[PDB]
Amino acid sequence: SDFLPFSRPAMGAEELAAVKTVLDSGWITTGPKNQELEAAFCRLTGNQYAVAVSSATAGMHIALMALGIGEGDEVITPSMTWVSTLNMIVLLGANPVMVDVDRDTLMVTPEHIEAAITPQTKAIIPVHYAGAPADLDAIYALGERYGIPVIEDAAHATGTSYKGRHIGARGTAIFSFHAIANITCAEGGIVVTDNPQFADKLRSLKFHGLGAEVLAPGYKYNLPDLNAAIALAQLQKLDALNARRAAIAAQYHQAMADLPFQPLSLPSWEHIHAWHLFIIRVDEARCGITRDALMASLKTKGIGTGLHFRAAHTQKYYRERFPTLTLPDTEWNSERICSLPLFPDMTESDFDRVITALHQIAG
Amino acid sequence: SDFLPFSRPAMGAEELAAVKTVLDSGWITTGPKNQELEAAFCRLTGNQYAVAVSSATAGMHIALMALGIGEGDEVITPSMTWVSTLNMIVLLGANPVMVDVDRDTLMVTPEHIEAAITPQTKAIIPVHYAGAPADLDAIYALGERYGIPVIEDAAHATGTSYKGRHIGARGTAIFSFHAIANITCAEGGIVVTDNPQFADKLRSLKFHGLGAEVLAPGYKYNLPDLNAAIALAQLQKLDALNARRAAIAAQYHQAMADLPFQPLSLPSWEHIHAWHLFIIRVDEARCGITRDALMASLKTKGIGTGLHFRAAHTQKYYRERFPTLTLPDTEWNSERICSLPLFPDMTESDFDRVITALHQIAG
Ligand SMILES: Cc1ncc(COP(=O)(O)O)c(CN[C@H]2CO[C@H](OP(=O)(O)OP(=O)(O)OC[C@H]3O[C@@H](n4ccc(=O)[nH]c4=O)[C@H](O)[C@@H]3O)[C@H](O)[C@H]2O)c1O
Ligand SMILES: Cc1ncc(COP(=O)(O)O)c(CN[C@H]2CO[C@H](OP(=O)(O)OP(=O)(O)OC[C@H]3O[C@@H](n4ccc(=O)[nH]c4=O)[C@H](O)[C@@H]3O)[C@H](O)[C@H]2O)c1O
Repeated sequence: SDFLPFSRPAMGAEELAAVKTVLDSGWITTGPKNQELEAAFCRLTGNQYAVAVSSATAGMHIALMALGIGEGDEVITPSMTWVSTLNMIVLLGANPVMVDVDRDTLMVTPEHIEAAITPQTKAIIPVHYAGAPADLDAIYALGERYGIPVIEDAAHATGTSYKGRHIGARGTAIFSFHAIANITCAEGGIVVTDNPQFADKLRSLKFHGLGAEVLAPGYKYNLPDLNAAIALAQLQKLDALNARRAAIAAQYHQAMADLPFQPLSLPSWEHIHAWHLFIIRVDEARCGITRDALMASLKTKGIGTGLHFRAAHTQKYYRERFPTLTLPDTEWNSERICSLPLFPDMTESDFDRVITALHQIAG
Repeated sequence: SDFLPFSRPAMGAEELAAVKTVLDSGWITTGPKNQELEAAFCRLTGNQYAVAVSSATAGMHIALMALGIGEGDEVITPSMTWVSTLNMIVLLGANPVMVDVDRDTLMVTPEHIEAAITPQTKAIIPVHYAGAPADLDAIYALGERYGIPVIEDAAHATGTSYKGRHIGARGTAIFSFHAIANITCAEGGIVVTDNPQFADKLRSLKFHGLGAEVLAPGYKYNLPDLNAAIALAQLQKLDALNARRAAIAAQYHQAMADLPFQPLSLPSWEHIHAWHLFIIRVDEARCGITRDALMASLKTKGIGTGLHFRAAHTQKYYRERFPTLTLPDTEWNSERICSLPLFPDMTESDFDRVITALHQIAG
């Protein structure tokens, strides 16, 4: 059979149609479809303002930039995340303060966050990992208590809910429209916020810092209507798309009961899982093989897998900048985690092909 | 009749088809179509390496970043240009050194460049204005003599030639795939260079600074294959598309002989005009009306126009940062220039509608 990648975008007739209307219109860059997408995300989350951007990385950049973060400022973040967050902190001239995460949910804890707080802390950046939400009640309380803004990394959390409310409903959250995200337009993102002054700054910084004329220099991070229209078509399918992911995640849960591999633990609080990823831990002790070996073997069997992620602080630049930094739970998982196939268009043929491969390598 | 904008993208069946193959493929982000586009631009220009990016602004950012430009460093650039170049210089922490341009070609002169050179100069950034090339022989000589890298702003110059050779054939040039550019994919750009070490740095800085792992923090500026495929379809039509622009520019030249308005002067050297814009000067003295009045009147007649550009140093942030800065030729034109309709799909009905409007407001 053909290669089974660990993810595929759910592109259909709606996506192609959306593009066609934009191309035929002549207005292919930022315009009406961007306004519609922003208005739509406000309706999805329950928030008041939304700013569409070229990527969630870009969203993180202008979000932190809008806060005036720079020299001498600290930003608390997990090491277990995508390198984008760490890079934007550094490139702004600020100091990344990496903290550890829960050993089984891979989510940053209020404990580890609070212990790292200093008068130089200008932001706390939690990650709604794999689609599951973090402990926002506790983390928000830390923010209001110490007076530190909270910028939520919701790159995995489109459709995620935390204690009855959508992620992005309150505060500030940054979603991703990357190829493998729940909804996609190849590359894109959106910042949702409740602060009108903050939103105006984002809107400015994403487009040359114009109002027109330059008021304060900004970057070019605007999302074309070409892509926005695709993200809109996807957003209409969101509940359906996530339902498929959820259904498949359930089937994984069953098969894993008779497998040595350890899926992530669900958060203890009320939530709705967007199921962007299905991560398993591969401990050589109880599995008989290393995670690297498993990924190489699955590949031989024509099955793709992901690595989300190898901790940022174990990568070259951050190894050399923070030699002393130790994060045991982060490091433990980082050496053992990998992402199994999970995408809306995945079939039972595809699913059973994975489990058959997993039993074959185990034993 | 309907509104006649001053530009429209030439979207056809090829563009829609290109998108469809990408969507159907499942690989919608950076991939094969990006490689093809880079290889194609190398074939167009005659250069050896090309790096596709999310925008020409983004290209300018990583280009200057790759040079190590930062605190204390100066960058010579015209004020008569798009605010993007000035913003990227500043946001890097470097100092923009704005210099004047030729009164009739709006191109930066070797004279003004050389006079502003100092041991802090780390880059010279000429602009191939409106599609016409700058005096590269002189400017390159300045670069090699003083040991200053030259980064060419070719946002208007896709298809432009200078003394028998394509723009981008040598050194470093940054092209734009913006909506109104000669070729477009809504938003996009590409850096073409002859330096292999330099190109590797760009390739890294446009994608998180990865090789993988982070070697040195970078931004997210990668172009999706979705858009790259559109840029490829356009690139195949380039000569045809520019021929239409050129043909229309010829018709403007005729009508302007019997009009008080002053088109830009052509460069004195051998060249091929890409004709991205057709700019005219509107001097209240010999025209009877101001440029602002003309644009407002043409709009009433359902005819759109452009302003490329109001000098960067007359915009708020740069007014306050450089109060003493005076650039007479830049300022003179900046108050009098505007861009008339010019796009491949423009008809004779559209053209004659402009000239009829121009004679009506003159007299
Ligand atoms: C010298 C130089 N250096 C760097 C850059 C930046 O490159 P980059 O942009 O790739 O990063 C540029 C690019 N600048 C261009 C891009 O940004 C600006 O363009 P813009 O914001 O759009 O607005 P306009 O000029 O006035 O054109 C808009 C019109 O156009 C019509 N229109 C507009 C959009 C659309 O989708 N369809 C359409 O018909 C439509 O008719 C619309 O009215 C500049 O004016 C343009 O000149 C540059 O000229
Ligand atoms: C917590 C957090 N914060 C911020 C961000 C950044 O957001 P932003 O990206 O919007 O700026 C992210 C996003 N990170 C994602 C984007 O970048 C990385 O993705 P990636 O570079 O692609 O590679 P992979 O993960 O391994 O997936 C690739 C696979 O996927 C398959 N594939 C790939 C492309 C495609 O077009 N089609 C396809 O089937 C195809 O099967 C391919 O093999 C991360 O791993 C992804 O997790 C994040 O997770």
